[PDB]
Amino acid sequence: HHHHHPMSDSKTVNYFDIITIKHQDTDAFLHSHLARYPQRYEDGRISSAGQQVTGYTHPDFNNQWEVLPPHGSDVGKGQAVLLNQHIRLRHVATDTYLLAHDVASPFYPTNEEITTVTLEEGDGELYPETLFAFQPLKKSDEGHVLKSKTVSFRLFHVDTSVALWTHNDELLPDWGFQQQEINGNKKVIDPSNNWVVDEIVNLDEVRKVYIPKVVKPL
Repeated sequence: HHHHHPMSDSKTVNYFDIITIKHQDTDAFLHSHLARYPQRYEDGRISSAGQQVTGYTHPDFNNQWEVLPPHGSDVGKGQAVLLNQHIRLRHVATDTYLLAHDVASPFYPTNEEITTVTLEEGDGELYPETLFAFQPLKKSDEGHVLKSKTVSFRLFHVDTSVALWTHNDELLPDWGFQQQEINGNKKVIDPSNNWVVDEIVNLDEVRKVYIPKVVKPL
């Protein structure tokens, strides 16, 4: 009666899941690592000198992010993430929160830098800047369940109203290990701002078992 989902099947994404997030047009994962942005770029613009966030096209521990609810929520396990709810993303390998802010990005002076911040900063003065949403492409899908692989979204920053974006026409220089740049795109409706959740790394037994649906005969 019971079957086990293959890796490639969709599952509901719940709060406290550890997920990877894949960009539709480039197949890159949202990635972070210890390296920091250069203090000053070649054109003289200054960065935040914060932790880099990049796009990386191979499986890696540094692609893993824990999905968290906002402060003051009373959420336990088994609670699905819904489209357009405010969420936070904690980078598992470094224990830092995803953050965007109105600082010019590495290659695009008019797009925003994406970084991560410490727990103390992110749960204190910088909290509002750690809020994102899995924004549905159509507004009527607000409140629908987020599922892996099959549900498109924009990774939307609440405080500055940008959508996280990446590209593979040109890559970061050696300081960014020739990974894809990530930045916050002010042109929210560009279809190149579309992502999915690729994997739920800490999937529980409740969600690995399913009963196959029956195809109706013609």
